[PDB]
Amino acid sequence: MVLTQQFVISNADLGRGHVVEALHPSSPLIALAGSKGRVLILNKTGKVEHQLPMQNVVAMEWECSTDTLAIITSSSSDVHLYTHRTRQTDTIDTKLKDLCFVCWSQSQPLFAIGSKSGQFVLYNRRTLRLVPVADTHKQRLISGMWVPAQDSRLLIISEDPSLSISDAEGKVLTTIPLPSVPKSVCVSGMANSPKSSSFAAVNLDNTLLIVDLRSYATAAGQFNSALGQITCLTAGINGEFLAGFASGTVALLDLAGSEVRLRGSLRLLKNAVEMVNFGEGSGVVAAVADNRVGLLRITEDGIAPTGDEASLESERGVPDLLAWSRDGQQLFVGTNQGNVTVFTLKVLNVSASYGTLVFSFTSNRTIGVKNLQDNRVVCTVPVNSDPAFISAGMAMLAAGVNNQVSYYEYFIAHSVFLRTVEYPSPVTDLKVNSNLAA
Repeated sequence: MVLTQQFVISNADLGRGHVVEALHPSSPLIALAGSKGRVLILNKTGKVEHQLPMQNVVAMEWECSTDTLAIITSSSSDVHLYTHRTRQTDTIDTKLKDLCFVCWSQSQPLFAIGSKSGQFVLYNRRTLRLVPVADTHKQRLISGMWVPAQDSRLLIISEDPSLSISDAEGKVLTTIPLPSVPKSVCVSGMANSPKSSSFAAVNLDNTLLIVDLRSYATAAGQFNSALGQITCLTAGINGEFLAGFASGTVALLDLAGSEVRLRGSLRLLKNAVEMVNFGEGSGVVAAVADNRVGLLRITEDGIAPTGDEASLESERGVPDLLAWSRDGQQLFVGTNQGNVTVFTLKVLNVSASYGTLVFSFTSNRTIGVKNLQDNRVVCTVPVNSDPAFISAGMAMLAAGVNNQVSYYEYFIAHSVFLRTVEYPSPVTDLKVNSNLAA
């Protein structure tokens, strides 16, 4: 790849302390917070429009629907809705101080307010209705994220092991005891499922549990003792789950009913992968361990070595937080001491078309051929560089930079490199069919 250094932002401009992330799915704006009582606001041009006095940052999140920003204080039960666009202030009283977390949902204006004492209330603003349901939580809430699907049901983990499922009115149907305390869980719903199939994943440390929310059927699955515990678990796109392991072998699982199958195990890395992060915008699983970052590519045959590793300087520190935005245009490295590193991933906005096929860059070096009828990628082609332009055709795809062009025969699902030519002048316009090229 090609690497450039733009700027170095010192922690002295931010201050020591933890930084709460807020991953905007679409807008490439990242919030930089400080522990010294000031927040640094920077746009793409590097201009600070305003400085705002606000201390005791707890948890921030975006809102894709209304673009409304909140402000929470650690000493007051009031929450202040601050909008930079409209400059209007509204105070909502939670009647309890030391709030745990406040989250916003991009689906509807339905935001959940929790408390460390376990008391939660529903504030229907449109109907001005208060729905209090007590004894639902007993201790401090930790974390919780809304599901980007039709099912707008939020699960929050706590230190006491218990499972509670309720409807929108908060009626407690039953309480399920757990063998061990859960650590982390991400739930993905299926909006386009015609029969609305839903399953729940429970991390019981030594055992992964699958719960059917429809039939209430549980199946016991035992893994080998040499496989080790599940270090981390995350959910991908369309039922894909990535589970970490202590043996250094990374594998992809598929829900085959009540039984699981092993396609193959290989010790790609001797050390165990600390964190496994799935990107919805590029399909790239990056392994960050100590001062090393490794990338992964999806192919039909299997797992092959990348052959490239990046050496990270230990003066800044060990990256202990990896995150990927939904659009997949920027690369992030976050630490709990305030050091945030941002890198630019310049995707090429050059596409081609041919009948029912759209040629678009699905990765940095891979062009996917989406089918308009099927609404899905049906083939891919690896390109050895980043072309200035691409030209479609039938059983042909050309990728050009400056005054040279490389060809790729393809069929629909294998793509074959053909040749590369260079021309005495820059290639202004290029068209191609299966046999000739203009």
